[PDB]
Amino acid sequence: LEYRNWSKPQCQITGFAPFSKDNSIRLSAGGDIWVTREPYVSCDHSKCYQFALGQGTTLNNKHSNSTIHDRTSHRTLLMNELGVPFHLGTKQVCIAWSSSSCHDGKAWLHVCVTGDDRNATASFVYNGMLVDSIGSWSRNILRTQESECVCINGTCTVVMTDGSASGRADTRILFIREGKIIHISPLSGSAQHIEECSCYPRYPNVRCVCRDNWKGSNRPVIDINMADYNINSSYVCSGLVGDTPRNDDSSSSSNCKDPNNERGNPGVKGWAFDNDNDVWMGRTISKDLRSGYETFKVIGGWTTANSKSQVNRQVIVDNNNWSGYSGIFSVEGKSCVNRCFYVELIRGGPQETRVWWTSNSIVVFCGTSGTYGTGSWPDGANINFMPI
Amino acid sequence: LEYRNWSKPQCQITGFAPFSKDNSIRLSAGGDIWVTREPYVSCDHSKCYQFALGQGTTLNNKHSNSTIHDRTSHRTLLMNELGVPFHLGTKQVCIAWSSSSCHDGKAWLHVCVTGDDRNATASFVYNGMLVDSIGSWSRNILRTQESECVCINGTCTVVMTDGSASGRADTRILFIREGKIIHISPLSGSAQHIEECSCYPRYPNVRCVCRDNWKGSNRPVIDINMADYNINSSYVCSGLVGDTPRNDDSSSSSNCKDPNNERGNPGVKGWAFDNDNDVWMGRTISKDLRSGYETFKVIGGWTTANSKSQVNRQVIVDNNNWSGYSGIFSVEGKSCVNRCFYVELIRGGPQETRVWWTSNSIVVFCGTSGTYGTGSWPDGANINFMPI
Amino acid sequence: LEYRNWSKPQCQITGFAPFSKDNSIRLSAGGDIWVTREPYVSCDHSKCYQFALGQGTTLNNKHSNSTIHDRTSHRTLLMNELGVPFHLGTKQVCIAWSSSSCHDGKAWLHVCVTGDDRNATASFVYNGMLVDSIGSWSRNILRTQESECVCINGTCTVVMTDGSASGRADTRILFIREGKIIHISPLSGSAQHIEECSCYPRYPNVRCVCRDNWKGSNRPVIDINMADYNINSSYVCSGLVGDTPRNDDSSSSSNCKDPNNERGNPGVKGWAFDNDNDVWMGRTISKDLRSGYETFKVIGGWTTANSKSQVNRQVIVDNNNWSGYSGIFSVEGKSCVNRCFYVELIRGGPQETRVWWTSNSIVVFCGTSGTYGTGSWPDGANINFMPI
Amino acid sequence: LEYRNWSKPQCQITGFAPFSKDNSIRLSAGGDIWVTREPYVSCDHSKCYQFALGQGTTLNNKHSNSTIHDRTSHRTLLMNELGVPFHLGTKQVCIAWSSSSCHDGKAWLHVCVTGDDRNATASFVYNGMLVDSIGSWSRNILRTQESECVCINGTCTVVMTDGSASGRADTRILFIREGKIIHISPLSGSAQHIEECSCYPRYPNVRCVCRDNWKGSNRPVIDINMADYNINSSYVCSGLVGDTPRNDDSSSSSNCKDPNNERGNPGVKGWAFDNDNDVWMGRTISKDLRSGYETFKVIGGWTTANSKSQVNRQVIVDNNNWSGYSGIFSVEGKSCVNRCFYVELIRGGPQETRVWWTSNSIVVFCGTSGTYGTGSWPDGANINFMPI
Ligand SMILES: *[C@@H]1O[C@H](CO)[C@@H](O[C@@H]2O[C@H](CO)[C@@H](O[C@@H]3O[C@H](CO[C@H]4O[C@H](CO)[C@@H](O)[C@H](O)[C@@H]4O)[C@@H](O)[C@H](O[C@H]4O[C@H](CO)[C@@H](O)[C@H](O)[C@@H]4O[C@H]4O[C@H](CO)[C@@H](O)[C@H](O)[C@@H]4O)[C@@H]3O)[C@H](O)[C@H]2NC(C)=O)[C@H](O)[C@H]1NC(C)=O
Ligand SMILES: *[C@@H]1O[C@H](CO)[C@@H](O[C@@H]2O[C@H](CO)[C@@H](O[C@@H]3O[C@H](CO[C@H]4O[C@H](CO)[C@@H](O)[C@H](O)[C@@H]4O)[C@@H](O)[C@H](O[C@H]4O[C@H](CO)[C@@H](O)[C@H](O)[C@@H]4O[C@H]4O[C@H](CO)[C@@H](O)[C@H](O)[C@@H]4O)[C@@H]3O)[C@H](O)[C@H]2NC(C)=O)[C@H](O)[C@H]1NC(C)=O
Ligand SMILES: *[C@@H]1O[C@H](CO)[C@@H](O[C@@H]2O[C@H](CO)[C@@H](O[C@@H]3O[C@H](CO[C@H]4O[C@H](CO)[C@@H](O)[C@H](O)[C@@H]4O)[C@@H](O)[C@H](O[C@H]4O[C@H](CO)[C@@H](O)[C@H](O)[C@@H]4O[C@H]4O[C@H](CO)[C@@H](O)[C@H](O)[C@@H]4O)[C@@H]3O)[C@H](O)[C@H]2NC(C)=O)[C@H](O)[C@H]1NC(C)=O
Ligand SMILES: *[C@@H]1O[C@H](CO)[C@@H](O[C@@H]2O[C@H](CO)[C@@H](O[C@@H]3O[C@H](CO[C@H]4O[C@H](CO)[C@@H](O)[C@H](O)[C@@H]4O)[C@@H](O)[C@H](O[C@H]4O[C@H](CO)[C@@H](O)[C@H](O)[C@@H]4O[C@H]4O[C@H](CO)[C@@H](O)[C@H](O)[C@@H]4O)[C@@H]3O)[C@H](O)[C@H]2NC(C)=O)[C@H](O)[C@H]1NC(C)=O
Ligand SMILES: *[C@@H]1O[C@H](CO)[C@@H](O[C@@H]2O[C@H](CO)[C@@H](O)[C@H](O)[C@H]2NC(C)=O)[C@H](O)[C@H]1NC(C)=O
Ligand SMILES: *[C@@H]1O[C@H](CO)[C@@H](O[C@@H]2O[C@H](CO)[C@@H](O)[C@H](O)[C@H]2NC(C)=O)[C@H](O)[C@H]1NC(C)=O
Ligand SMILES: *[C@@H]1O[C@H](CO)[C@@H](O[C@@H]2O[C@H](CO)[C@@H](O)[C@H](O)[C@H]2NC(C)=O)[C@H](O)[C@H]1NC(C)=O
Ligand SMILES: *[C@@H]1O[C@H](CO)[C@@H](O[C@@H]2O[C@H](CO)[C@@H](O)[C@H](O)[C@H]2NC(C)=O)[C@H](O)[C@H]1NC(C)=O
Ligand SMILES: *[C@@H]1O[C@H](CO)[C@@H](O)[C@H](O)[C@H]1NC(C)=O
Ligand SMILES: *[C@@H]1O[C@H](CO)[C@@H](O)[C@H](O)[C@H]1NC(C)=O
Ligand SMILES: *[C@@H]1O[C@H](CO)[C@@H](O)[C@H](O)[C@H]1NC(C)=O
Ligand SMILES: *[C@@H]1O[C@H](CO)[C@@H](O)[C@H](O)[C@H]1NC(C)=O
Ligand SMILES: [Ca+2]
Ligand SMILES: [Ca+2]
Ligand SMILES: [Ca+2]
Ligand SMILES: [Ca+2]
Repeated sequence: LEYRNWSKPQCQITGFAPFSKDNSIRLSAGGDIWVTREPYVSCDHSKCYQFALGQGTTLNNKHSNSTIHDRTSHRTLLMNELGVPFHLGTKQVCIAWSSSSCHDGKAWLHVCVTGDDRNATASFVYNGMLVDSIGSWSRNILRTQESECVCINGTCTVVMTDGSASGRADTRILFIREGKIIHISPLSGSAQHIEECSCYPRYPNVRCVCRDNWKGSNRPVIDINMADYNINSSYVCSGLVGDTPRNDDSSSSSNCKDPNNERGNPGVKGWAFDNDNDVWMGRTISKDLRSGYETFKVIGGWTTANSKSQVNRQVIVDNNNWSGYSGIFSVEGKSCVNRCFYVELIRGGPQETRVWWTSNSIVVFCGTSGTYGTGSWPDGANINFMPI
Repeated sequence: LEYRNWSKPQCQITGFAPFSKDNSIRLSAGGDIWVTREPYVSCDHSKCYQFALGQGTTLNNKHSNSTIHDRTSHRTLLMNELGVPFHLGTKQVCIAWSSSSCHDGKAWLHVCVTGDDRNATASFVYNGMLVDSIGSWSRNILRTQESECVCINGTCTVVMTDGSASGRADTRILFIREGKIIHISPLSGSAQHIEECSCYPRYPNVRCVCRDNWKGSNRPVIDINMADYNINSSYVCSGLVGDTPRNDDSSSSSNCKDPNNERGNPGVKGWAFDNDNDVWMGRTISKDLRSGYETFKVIGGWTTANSKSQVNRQVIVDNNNWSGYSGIFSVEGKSCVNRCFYVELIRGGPQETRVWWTSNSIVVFCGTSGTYGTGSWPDGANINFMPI
Repeated sequence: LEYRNWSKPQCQITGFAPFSKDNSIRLSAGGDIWVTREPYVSCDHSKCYQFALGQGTTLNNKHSNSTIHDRTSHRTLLMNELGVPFHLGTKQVCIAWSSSSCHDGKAWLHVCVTGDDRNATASFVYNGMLVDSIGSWSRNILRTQESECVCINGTCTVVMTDGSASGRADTRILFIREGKIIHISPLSGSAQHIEECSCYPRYPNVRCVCRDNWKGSNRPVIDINMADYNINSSYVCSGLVGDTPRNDDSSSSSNCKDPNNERGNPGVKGWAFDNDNDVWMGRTISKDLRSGYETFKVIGGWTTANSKSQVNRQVIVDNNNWSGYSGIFSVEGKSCVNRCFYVELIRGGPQETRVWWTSNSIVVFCGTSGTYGTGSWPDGANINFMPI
Repeated sequence: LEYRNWSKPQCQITGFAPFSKDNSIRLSAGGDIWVTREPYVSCDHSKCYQFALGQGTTLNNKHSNSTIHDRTSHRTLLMNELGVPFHLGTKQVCIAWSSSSCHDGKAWLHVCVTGDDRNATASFVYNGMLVDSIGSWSRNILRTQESECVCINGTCTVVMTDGSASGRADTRILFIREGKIIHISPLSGSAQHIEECSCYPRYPNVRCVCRDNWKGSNRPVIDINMADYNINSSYVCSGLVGDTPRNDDSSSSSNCKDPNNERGNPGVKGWAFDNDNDVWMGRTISKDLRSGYETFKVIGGWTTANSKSQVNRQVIVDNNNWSGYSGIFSVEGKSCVNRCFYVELIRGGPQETRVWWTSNSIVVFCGTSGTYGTGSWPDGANINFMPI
């Protein structure tokens, strides 16, 4: 077995093609299925897995009530092959109310954060063993990506934050080999607030697009130099911004450098990635709520501030249906590294109060250099058919 | 690992022997089992899998209602080892309301079609990665085999149609290596309408027997030359025709060349295969409805128009029980390539209106050169014992 | 991978030690568990599997009613790792209302009989492929061991019967290589009626102890010469006889040669094996009903007619609890071939009429050359706690 | 494959980090989950498994009643990957109302004890085969560790007791190679009563910390010399004692040598391990009941009698929540052997009489040389949401 280097060029993409869907909520009305949120996808070579933070209960179960307390000690990181819904045979890989996982080519790394808000612990589990742990540096919800980390030549990087969700916080970028923390770099550069980073390999380095929960409806970007541990940061240039909430398209802005001070707080986990001067990005359709999901390319959107010329739009979820978090993962093909993304389809609270629980299903799409059509792939459950 | 070539002669067959049965509907009355239709079987060397298009729900689940809308965004391709019913641990391999899968000797290819009727996407998933995609060329339900594709020396072929279900359409034959489309040949020859092809290796080439939904109750045949991408087509010679609906045996015909204009529309997915001048074929027992299932050999049925001398008949399902789609798969033994087939046993709508759902079980038989007796292997559920 | 030869001496045994128990019926009152009967155990090297004939339904399911019609087309052979109860993820390996399985060192052989009573088919499935089939030779319930077959150097032998259950029938011994029947020897010697053989390797040959359903409460024995296909047969010498029904111990007999004409019909599947002049054997405790289960050694019981001096008795199931079929399997250890046995614990019909179904759990014991104590390991379900 | 030697130094530990949690009881309110008690953890290299003694039933099942009869013939040893709750697909590895398991680097050893209290049998299952068995030597509940055994260079050791739970008994230490007992050493030294040992590798030997159920609330220690089979024994020096019941911290004692005669009977399974002159240990928070769980290091606690200076305390379960048994397991990392522990979280009888059953969930922590914070990780079920 060999370490992944991801040393191929990024695939050409013309858009995205449907890849996977788990139908979790529909199934939960006639089967024992885990209550989850904050899902993601990561792959051991070409074999892809779905992950989520469990609420320590199934859906048709009185313990499903009030999974709006985001951090309890019952929460565990679930891991199944992609497309296998979270049934009762699902492995709980670690104790976690925040996580990130990734495979280095030889084994799985899981970063799992649990415990008290003011004094949390992160456990680093590598090839099934507990190798390292760190306590909270700012005593205010030590927390991480909720999507895949990335490893290059045996070194894995993960972004973590500790401190305020609505003011300056303390973000650090960890470098980890075989589960062991070998270096920690504080955040540097012009990003002013970092949450829930969606990271990808850009060989020899890593790049992340995150969520600013303080002043920005434009998404921050982090560049992680794997050879010297140097961090820089800025904001995606596109004037079509990726966060929710945000201004409408005619009055949204980004200068590439600073938070835009437009509906800055709070936010939603999301992603984008560069292709030369252009950016491919997803976002909720609604500017206000986590409703709908669309992807498009912004011409000049990576290098020209305030660019708003989109092309290759695709609806992933129509705006009559609920979305949620979204994130990037990468898959190395024969000749190029592809980019894929998942969308969390949140059902139940706070937007659907008939039920008392909150859970999600997923839909997943991957980059394509071929052709495609149109559609919409929402959760599909009828809230009136659900146990409450 | 090496590519399959299937370069052995076809096995001698005297008829078929019982191979597999999943009892899906019986179990659905006391267990959480997927609602499915359009099943098939395909094997990774000798290890055989059952596939179907899920309806995004289990049977005992209010979401089971009205799975007569054949194409929704909840539909996913399920894949289990043959004989493992579609329980909640079943992997949803792709998003699909039409599919075909096959193993090239090194990995699995899935062809998955989803999205809007007028602008569908097909995704090509190979070894678990999205490698290619194509959009609809005629904007009218891009669709494929609902049974296994076939690969020879690393090149896989699949038949797809886009356009009218009851008039001339646009059928193309794709050639795919490691998930990538390398060539596309339009249909050519005298077949006038193609649906739901049942294809098999006939080394060095592939042969398919399909469904004509327009003018033919005789089944069209497609020959796919793997070395030069040349396509020819015609109709099975046998005067005992394989489609449903059809004329009764005394007044059914086929000239080997054209649709017979006997009860031409619609049809049912089915199969047949050649042995020298004779044809082995299945069909529903009823000429009108998808009831019963029988197999037999027609002497001269491959090369002599209107031949009606059958022999070696076997009842698979008696005519008091529901059948459905059927298809071919091939299995390479020590010395010869065998032919096998599955029958979809459809329960619920439209023929059984007590329930509101529609789902299926399967029975599976393989060619034998030994001896055998008689029986009937229907679904076996009692519709009055089912949740509605 | 290499063929099993089983070419080590039989282990010394002082009795048997507890090995496995599945608790199937207890679990069926709070879980979806298959209705089964006729279980057995066979091992791929040291990895052991449990097998049974399913009734095409779970227990808490209205289709569980009247599983006293022993042969229907819903019956399939289930196969799980030993100790894994028959949950909804269980693989249905073939269509079968009678079976035998065995592993040749390279792959699994399953012999599966289904279809009409008067014209049944047996399918021979090897490494997951249908390799051969035979039809009924006497048109009266072609049927087989319901326990493991045995393979030596790539040749597997299985005993089958076709004809009367209460008069002379036609028993044949099949020799099968890679799923293909290569020879068939009619039964020969003094056994007069053969059912449900429990067979084991006695290198270079195989030996079986069966059930006589016609005139014998003594068990018949079959010796199968693997080098020349020669069959001989006789009866276990022990005057403590192994069938049920039988005379009480003071008035039971066997002359080693003929059926004893004591309560000859019907019978129960069982086992015994030789150790020099002595026999180790199990049997129901009750002489009349399938209640209780005991093992013991009979001194001179292999070679001296009417020997009744037992020693090393063990209760497996006390006589207040239901038993059922029992059978032998063998496991090769470091230095010797061990003998093990399972007992079917039948619950529900005809002895427990509160429920309408009939199903079983299992208990399993293996030979030991160490020491042991006492106990009783019955099914343990409370019939009043079961769905009906 | 090679035998484990565990020949690396013990890892530095600063405390423990969260590792695993199964949420068994919460899930049992909305899913079919095994009723268990006496869980433990053991790992095949870095791949960790959870084990427990099943009660032959799921929780939502009328058979769940009165699982306070600790030893019945329905009890089996369950084995799943760590973090996979005991769902209906769980394998029952042996028949057991007391057990110990361990992996020698090549295969799994299970020590399983079942049968009558006065004449029990222990079965020794290695690589899936029954290799040996021993009967009861004192005819009074032959019994063992309820946590992992330990193997060095192919020889596995396990501690067993037979005789009184409240007076002198007969404890022996078995040495087993490939499932075969090769030596048995009686207990020797100053420990006066041994139950439920928690053992770990201390290369080239093994060390155990057990439960004294007779006169001691200090925990006995056993040292097992693997080269010469020599046994010595004593008591953990710490004046902060590990058993429950016990005196409060101001009046608890231990002289390193004898039972302390402080609330000597009964006890709870627990663990401790040495680091030079200091001891790391867990215990219930309550001195009286199996409530809460804490870990800490006692300075001089290994070598100085009555030392009470603790440091590095961690709450694992707060004192408002139920605990239970706890035990040690060891995991070899790149450079050192780590120590981990599990806590059984018992719900239902006798402390929670609303329900009629008794079952448990688990939480699991591993040693760390990094940093960490605080929290509490109790079972988390609401007893009023459970079926009774
Ligand atoms: C079957 O399926 C295919 C594949 O999904 C689908 O084709 C895709 O259609 C969409 C929608 O038309 C295309 O995406 C749009 O692209 C245009 C720009 O492309 C054109 O113009 C530039 C010149 O600048 C050329 O280079 C280029 O080659 C094209 O001529 C964007 O302008 C679109 O964005 C606007 O419209 C969206 C709604 O469609 C809005 O959501 C978005 O916010 C934008 O609107 C805003 O800007 C407008 C001014 O531009 C303004 O008028 C609005 O009010 C608002 O302020 C969008 O990105 C996509 O590229 C097609 N993909 C491919 C590969 O061809 C087919 O349409 C479909 N078939 C059928 C029958 O429907
Ligand atoms: C135990 O199980 C075995 C194996 O399943 C079973 O044997 C099989 O029996 C069937 C039924 O008889 C056989 O299949 C039939 O074969 C005949 C042709 O074979 C004869 O004639 C030709 C001469 O041309 C010889 O070469 C040959 O050797 C035979 O002598 C077909 O004619 C049959 O088809 C007709 O009958 C079917 C009903 O059985 C109809 O469904 C079908 O539509 C055909 O009827 C039509 O054609 C007739 C004119 O031919 C006309 O009269 C009718 O009205 C109608 O228009 C069928 O293919 C099969 O080959 C046997 N298989 C083997 C391997 O031997 C046993 O019968 C069974 N045992 C018992 C006791 O039942
Ligand atoms: C803890 O657990 C152990 C292991 O399970 C257990 O030891 C086992 O006990 C049983 C029961 O005693 C033993 O099995 C019996 O063996 C005797 C023969 O052995 C003795 O005699 C011969 C001389 O011929 C010596 O060679 C030998 O070494 C012994 O001295 C059998 O006679 C027994 O069978 C009769 O009794 C059974 C009931 O126990 C009946 O079911 C059976 O039908 C037999 O009864 C019939 O025959 C009798 C005449 O023999 C007649 O009187 C009756 O009415 C009837 O017609 C049985 O096979 C076994 O060997 C022991 N195993 C070992 C390894 O030692 C301990 O007993 C147990 N501890 C406690 C406290 O109970
Ligand atoms: C975020 O999370 C971290 C990591 O969990 C946590 O830090 C940990 O705090 C605990 C609690 O303070 C520490 O454990 C205690 O250690 C002291 C000893 O350490 C001091 O003293 C010695 C000098 O001997 C120095 O070597 C050392 O460096 C320290 O200065 C123990 O005394 C503690 O035990 C007592 O208190 C416990 C309650 O906390 C009682 O349960 C226990 O029974 C002991 O009390 C008894 O003894 C007392 C006499 O000593 C007596 O007064 C009492 O009445 C009673 O009889 C305990 O072991 C631990 O080491 C810290 N860990 C690390 C790695 O730093 C943070 O506190 C947390 N953050 C926040 C904001 O809370
Ligand atoms: C679950 O959670 C909430 C909080 O406990 C419950 O909502 C309360 O229900 C009670 C009793 O019906 C009311 O008196 C309160 O006014 C409700 N509180 C709130 C904040 O709305 C809810 O009832 C529970 N749901 C279920 C299904 O058990
Ligand atoms: C499933 O779907 C169909 C369509 O929604 C429902 O059938 C209707 O039921 C209503 C209310 O009982 C009737 O008034 C309509 O006449 C029915 N429509 C048709 C087209 O027959 C059906 O009721 C739903 N079934 C279940 C079990 O919910
Ligand atoms: C299942 O099987 C048997 C046969 O159908 C049923 O027994 C009959 O029940 C009916 C209606 O209650 C009675 O009138 C008959 O006298 C019964 N027949 C016999 C042969 O006893 C039984 O009721 C069915 N059981 C269930 C639970 O559905
Ligand atoms: C579970 O087991 C116990 C013992 O059988 C049962 O407790 C008894 O219940 C009966 C009937 O309600 C009472 O009259 C007795 O006084 C109870 N006995 C004791 C010792 O308390 C209990 O009822 C059974 N529980 C269930 C749910 O069936
Ligand atoms: C990968 O890391 C190794 C080990 O430190 C180093 O020697 C090697 O140069 C690296 N490979 C690349 C492609 O940078
Ligand atoms: C299989 O394809 C390879 C690679 O292109 C080719 O060189 C070879 O000739 C082919 N084999 C056969 C049997 O046609
Ligand atoms: C096993 O069978 C082979 C192949 O036919 C034969 O040559 C060989 O002698 C046999 N081995 C034994 C031990 O009989
Ligand atoms: C392990 O056991 C082997 C086989 O008996 C022995 O020869 C060898 O010396 C042992 N290794 C160690 C490290 O003691
Ligand atoms: Ca924001
Ligand atoms: Ca037609
Ligand atoms: Ca008999
Ligand atoms: Ca004590």
